[PDB]
Amino acid sequence: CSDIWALQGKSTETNPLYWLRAMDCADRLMPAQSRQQARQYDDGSWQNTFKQGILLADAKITPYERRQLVARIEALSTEIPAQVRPLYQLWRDGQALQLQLAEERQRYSKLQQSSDSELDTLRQQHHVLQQQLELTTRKLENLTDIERQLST
Amino acid sequence: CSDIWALQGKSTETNPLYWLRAMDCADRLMPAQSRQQARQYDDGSWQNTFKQGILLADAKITPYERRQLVARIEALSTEIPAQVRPLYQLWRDGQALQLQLAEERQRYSKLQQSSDSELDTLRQQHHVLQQQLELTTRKLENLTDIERQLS
Repeated sequence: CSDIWALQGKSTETNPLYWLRAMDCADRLMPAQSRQQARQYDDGSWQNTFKQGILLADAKITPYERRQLVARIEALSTEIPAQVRPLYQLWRDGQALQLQLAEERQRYSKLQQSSDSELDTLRQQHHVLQQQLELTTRKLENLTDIERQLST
Repeated sequence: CSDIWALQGKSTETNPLYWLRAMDCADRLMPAQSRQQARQYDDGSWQNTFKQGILLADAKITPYERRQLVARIEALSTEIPAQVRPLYQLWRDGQALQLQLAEERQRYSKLQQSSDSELDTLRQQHHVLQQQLELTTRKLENLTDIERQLS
């Protein structure tokens, strides 16, 4: 399961059972191991690119880094063997859904942000107005009471 | 790409290539044709539950429908052959993520509602007060003017 990463050749590249074992092995690795193992596959081939994507997927990577990975492998979508495509597609879909999840997380916090600064601003003005109204009202009452008493 | 759903046996059910094909053959059916196939595999065995999952997954189902489909397959994870486990996990995770995206979509609409609700209520309460201050100021400016006439 450590020797699986070093396998190359057409009989491996085109082999869905190989990639499935890779994905399996990837999931047994701690984030730091994943990153270290991934550094060894820099050659820029689709095989290495795909391996990098598999290893780094659960390596506690930023939504930005993930978007970078997905982009690199999607650019070599034509290079993925016909036997592998269905497996690749399933994996790629998972990554796409995690990026959509990242967006929706960001989009939510943005709404939580702007709507809270709006509320805090308005409730600030409302308190200021509550105070302004009390003072003016009390003045009016006070003068009115004096003027009522004076005229009688 | 047909009768693939019919194929059963130990040889078949431990071949990730079979299930990987089933997933490829599920993505070629209309929701009606999927539901018809899905109805034929309802005995509650892991083979059947998994086939059902694969068939309904992309058969234009609702988040509610999925939140059920998800709970079923996650339960029979222990009966899945080791060879097939990584393929199942990958497929399960896809469904779980779709459910998570649905919950967040609803979460975003829940906050967009209650944020607009709070800001509408307070904006109205603020409007009522601004008017109240406008009326008070005038009544005050009346008494001011009257006493500052000497006529």
